[PDB]
Amino acid sequence: EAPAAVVTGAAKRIGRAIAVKLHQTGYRVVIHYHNSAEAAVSLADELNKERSNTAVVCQADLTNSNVLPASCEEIINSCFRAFGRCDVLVNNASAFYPTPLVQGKTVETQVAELIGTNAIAPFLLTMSFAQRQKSNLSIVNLCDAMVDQPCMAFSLYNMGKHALVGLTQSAALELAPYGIRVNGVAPGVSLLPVAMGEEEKDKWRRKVPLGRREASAEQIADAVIFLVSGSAQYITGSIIKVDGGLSLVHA
Amino acid sequence: MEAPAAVVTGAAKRIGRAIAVKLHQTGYRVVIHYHNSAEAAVSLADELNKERSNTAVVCQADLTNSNVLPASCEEIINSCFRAFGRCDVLVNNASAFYPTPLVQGKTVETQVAELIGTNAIAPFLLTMSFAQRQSSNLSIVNLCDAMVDQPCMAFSLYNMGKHALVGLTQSAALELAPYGIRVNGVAPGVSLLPVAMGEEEKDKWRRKVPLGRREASAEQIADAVIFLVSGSAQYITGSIIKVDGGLSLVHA
Amino acid sequence: MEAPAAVVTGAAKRIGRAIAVKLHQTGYRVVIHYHNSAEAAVSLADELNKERSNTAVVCQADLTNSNVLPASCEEIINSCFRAFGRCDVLVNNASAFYPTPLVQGKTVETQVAELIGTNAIAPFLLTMSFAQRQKSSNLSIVNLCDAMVDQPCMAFSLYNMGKHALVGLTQSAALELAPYGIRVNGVAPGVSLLPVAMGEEEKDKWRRKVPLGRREASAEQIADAVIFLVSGSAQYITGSIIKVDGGLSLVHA
Amino acid sequence: EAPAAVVTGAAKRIGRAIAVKLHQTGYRVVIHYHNSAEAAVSLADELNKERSNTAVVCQADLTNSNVLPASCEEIINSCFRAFGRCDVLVNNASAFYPTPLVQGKTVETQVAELIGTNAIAPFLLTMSFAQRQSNLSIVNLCDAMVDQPCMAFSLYNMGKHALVGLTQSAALELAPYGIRVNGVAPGVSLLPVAMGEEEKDKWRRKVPLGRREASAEQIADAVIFLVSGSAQYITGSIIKVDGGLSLVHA
Ligand SMILES: NC(=O)c1ccc[n+]([C@@H]2O[C@H](COP(=O)([O-])OP(=O)(O)OC[C@H]3O[C@@H](n4cnc5c(N)ncnc54)[C@H](OP(=O)(O)O)[C@@H]3O)[C@@H](O)[C@H]2O)c1
Ligand SMILES: NC(=O)c1ccc[n+]([C@@H]2O[C@H](COP(=O)([O-])OP(=O)(O)OC[C@H]3O[C@@H](n4cnc5c(N)ncnc54)[C@H](OP(=O)(O)O)[C@@H]3O)[C@@H](O)[C@H]2O)c1
Ligand SMILES: NC(=O)c1ccc[n+]([C@@H]2O[C@H](COP(=O)([O-])OP(=O)(O)OC[C@H]3O[C@@H](n4cnc5c(N)ncnc54)[C@H](OP(=O)(O)O)[C@@H]3O)[C@@H](O)[C@H]2O)c1
Ligand SMILES: NC(=O)c1ccc[n+]([C@@H]2O[C@H](COP(=O)([O-])OP(=O)(O)OC[C@H]3O[C@@H](n4cnc5c(N)ncnc54)[C@H](OP(=O)(O)O)[C@@H]3O)[C@@H](O)[C@H]2O)c1
Ligand SMILES: Nc1nc2ccc(SC(F)(F)F)cc2s1
Ligand SMILES: Nc1nc2ccc(SC(F)(F)F)cc2s1
Ligand SMILES: Nc1nc2ccc(SC(F)(F)F)cc2s1
Ligand SMILES: Nc1nc2ccc(SC(F)(F)F)cc2s1
Repeated sequence: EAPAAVVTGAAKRIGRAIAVKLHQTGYRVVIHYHNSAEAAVSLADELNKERSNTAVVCQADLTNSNVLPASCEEIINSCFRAFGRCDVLVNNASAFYPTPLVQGKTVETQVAELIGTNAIAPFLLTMSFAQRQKSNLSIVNLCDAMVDQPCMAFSLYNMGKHALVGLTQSAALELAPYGIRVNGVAPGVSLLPVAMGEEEKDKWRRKVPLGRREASAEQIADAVIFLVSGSAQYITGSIIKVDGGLSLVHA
Repeated sequence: MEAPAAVVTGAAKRIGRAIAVKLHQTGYRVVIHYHNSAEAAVSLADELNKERSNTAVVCQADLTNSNVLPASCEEIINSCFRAFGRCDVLVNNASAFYPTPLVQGKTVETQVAELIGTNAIAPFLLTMSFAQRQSSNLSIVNLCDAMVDQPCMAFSLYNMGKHALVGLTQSAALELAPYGIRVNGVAPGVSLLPVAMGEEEKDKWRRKVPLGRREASAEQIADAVIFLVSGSAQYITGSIIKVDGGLSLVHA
Repeated sequence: MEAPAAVVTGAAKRIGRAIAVKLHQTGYRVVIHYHNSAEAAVSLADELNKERSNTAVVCQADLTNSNVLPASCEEIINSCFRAFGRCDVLVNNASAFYPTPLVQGKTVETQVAELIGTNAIAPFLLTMSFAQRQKSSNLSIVNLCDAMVDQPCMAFSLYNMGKHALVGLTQSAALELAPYGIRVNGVAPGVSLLPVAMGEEEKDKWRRKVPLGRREASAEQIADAVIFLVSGSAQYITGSIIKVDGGLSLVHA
Repeated sequence: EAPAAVVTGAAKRIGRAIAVKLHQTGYRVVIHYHNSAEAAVSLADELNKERSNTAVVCQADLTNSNVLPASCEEIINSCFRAFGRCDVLVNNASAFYPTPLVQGKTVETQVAELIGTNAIAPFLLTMSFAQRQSNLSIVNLCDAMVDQPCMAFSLYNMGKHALVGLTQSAALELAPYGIRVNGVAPGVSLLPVAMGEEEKDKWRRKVPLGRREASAEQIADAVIFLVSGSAQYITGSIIKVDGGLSLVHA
């Protein structure tokens, strides 16, 4: 029987490339999405045309609130309802926008989005994933290779991604006895934000030593595929940078 | 109005009390923030005001994450400006610490609001308030944890909160540097052990520490805070000083 | 000449042997570098050449630091171009590992030459020789690092200095060689094959500390991360070190 | 009664500032130098004019070689001969120049100089300090930028990473003897004499806190803290003194 994976924020960009590649490797996939319902259903349709009954969608807002734990329970439950099993969780969904310390949404909305999506939802998904266990079980967290050299005015985003490093280590430690590995993939610059102009995109591109270009979504997905694979069966608590050398470049 | 002034969160007992005492001894006026420890906070302010009149005030606030945390953090900073006319130093010391197992009577969302609210979100909001309200020597010191990469079993949310606080330390150092506000951390290993911890378990930890097989005093933690706020650290920002007796170098 | 070629140092036994086997399985021709283990090196080359003729050679060299180490490292890279007409991958695996207490029959200058030469200087000189030779391709270097260098064994200062220096080489060489398309990465085992000396009970002390399975990594599990880093699946990865340590480095004292 | 300190490469720049501030704190000092004989004797004269019999100079080459161990033993012995004790070792001397991987010193000389001064000599000085043994400690001058290194400085960067390794390993091993071992990691402090003014300003503009390099005295302040009674539970720590430079992305 084919294993099953949940990918959060899988309708577009990097999470889509991860779900496509897990699907190409033989997984059945839950395509989680928040707002991108058309893109989500479309991808599931494509994957189901390739092999029948192998993809479902699941809608959830991963903002922090008193119902986030139930929404995280439901995402995991949807994998067991569809596939009877849940072998892999990829924490990919993320909010990303500036929160300047010196002066739009209220500050507690910014905290709920940037800490909720980037850190607390991964924690609750990890709890739900682990508790539902009755094989090569793992979790991969999408981290950020530049968290020690952050973008100016992104403190809450940075705080959430440092927290996700902490979860990666703490959950690896705690879930090792259950045979669940927990690792991360840390892109530098990959698919640039859609709102970004080409000129600004090129400023970032020119900083990358290996090829002066951003990672493709497939290149990020390749490292996720490695970490879920049997070739990573002794790896837990590791974060693999996939950044073309960007984090080595001084100011 | 010539003496500088400091806010210390969770200043009634243990490490925050030692910090407040040592800043006061260095010549600071101090705000002693407390949540539940009113009697101890006031007892410390009485002690400091006897030494030097009108140099210590108390400020009550809960630092749990909520819709009101922003107002509570604004009020802590405001209380320093009201009392003393200025606020030179913020010490983010208050902290919740307890296990949160992944495989399982506070709701999980309450555990979040305390372990992430109190240890990371409150420092972030206090930082925004402190910065907004600004030969000055302005700085923030965050109480971090030297064992963040080799954490205690079943302490995920606490670990998450202390990693978030490293992220705040670095991001705020970068962004506030133009304002001349330095932002640094002090990372204890084992210092005063939790009051709830058993004696045998305390000794198990002390035996691990390379440097003298004992925990740090609160005053040893405070000494690193005093260095970082001083004129001898005026080029230091974004730095976290471990004060752990070598504990974090010891393999399993 | 369509098959790529790889140099693996210290490849006669244990982890380097497993790396040379997996690279060969992947379609690489291999130079099996050895120092003292000639019989084991030759035996591996004969096994590999039985599988596919003319795909494995051995190369003997001492990688201790000295006046002649630069010429030795140049000769190891040259051996790969003479055997196979190309050198696509260098794996810096050879290593000396023994205690060097700070407080009290090798002299300390011999200890320095062996521990810093094998773990750090020889990798640097091999890296220089590999790059100088390179002026469809997927050129990369993988350095065998150590996941425990921040929580080191007592009295191993020179060993730990050499492995920290190797992290620095991995980063500096990644940045400097990225314009030539040469990626430079590391694999950091925690406990893998335990040193031949140790008795089952002492091996068992270390095994019991590993969260993931309470056992050491096989040599092949370490090799698997090397295979990933040299592969087309890692073509944007440079300057990275992959721990393969079962969670050991997360475990407090 | 006054404690004594060895500072390597103490004739000029940051090591000089460290020697001065230790002396101002009450220490007797060995001013180690290699080539800067006039500047070393001149500083010793200035310190002894302030307090007689409190400064000596000691000449040694800290390039790696089969005689480096004897030179490092001699530097520690010079402190005991002058002052009868040695409480503090500051590993400050350092070669710094590029060593490109792709192409008038031989590569074997560049390895001996950059790995010997930045790493091997500190190790042997540590061994000699420990063996010859109050608030004993060693401070290693590290580099805040070693994970974001200058292009073509691989051997320098290898030496400074090795010095982090030594700081940790010796802190662990010497803790039972009460010897603390810590580091201070400048970002940009006093820029190299040979560097042109235009390049100096390029580096200054990158520093978030003040858009200026650290003074030698600001670096020495962090050394004074780590040797002080206010750092008695600190060992294996490296303090960055870099004005935020290491936080700044490309
Ligand atoms: N892209 C890069 O250069 C880069 C660099 C470093 C790290 N990363 C990390 O790599 C991962 C993938 O990057 P990306 O560029 O593909 O991410 P992205 O496009 O910014 O976000 C991916 C998805 O996250 C989901 N999301 C956002 N807010 C949400 C909420 N409140 N609830 C539920 N879902 C939410 C969205 O789903 P809907 O569209 O369905 O609403 C969005 O499409 C992220 O974790 C990111 O931080 C990326
Ligand atoms: N003790 C150690 O060995 C050690 C080790 C590593 C790191 N640290 C760090 O060092 C710092 C000080 O440690 P410590 O042992 O002195 O801390 P602690 O005793 O656990 O807590 C300090 C104070 O924090 C306040 N606090 C807790 N929850 C709060 C909430 N919801 N709102 C407002 N205040 C709250 C409490 O004040 P009230 O009493 O007024 O309610 C408490 O007295 C902490 O940040 C800690 O994580 C300590
Ligand atoms: N095994 C582990 O648990 C572990 C843990 C952490 C890191 N690592 C790292 O992973 C790599 C492989 O580990 P391993 O256990 O397989 O290594 P190993 O057996 O200790 O050493 C590998 C080979 O290194 C060669 N070597 C030693 N000194 C040499 C010199 N002076 N000149 C030339 N070659 C020399 C020897 O070759 P000859 O036999 O031909 O003389 C030896 O067989 C090493 O870099 C090690 O530091 C291993
Ligand atoms: N300046 C900065 O911006 C900066 C930045 C990062 C880290 N650091 C570190 O901080 C420390 C002090 O910096 P600095 O700029 O003051 O250093 P420096 O001026 O470059 O060097 C200090 C002294 O080291 C001695 N030295 C060099 N080669 C030697 C050899 N073969 N044998 C013995 N001594 C030798 C020289 O002594 P003589 O003059 O007597 O020959 C030299 O004056 C160094 O460890 C450096 O790596 C400095
Ligand atoms: N959720 C998301 N996180 C990031 C982080 C960095 C980047 S690349 C950039 F914008 F240059 F920093 C894009 C995204 S989208
Ligand atoms: N708020 C607090 N945080 C910590 C972290 C560690 C410790 S020492 C211990 F408990 F051994 F890990 C005590 C406290 S109290
Ligand atoms: N060359 C070598 N390096 C190491 C490092 C660790 C280990 S595992 C051990 F010994 F438990 F630390 C074996 C070796 S063999
Ligand atoms: N021995 C020495 N090491 C360094 C490291 C950096 C610097 S600052 C510079 F050069 F901008 F990198 C000067 C020196 S002098």
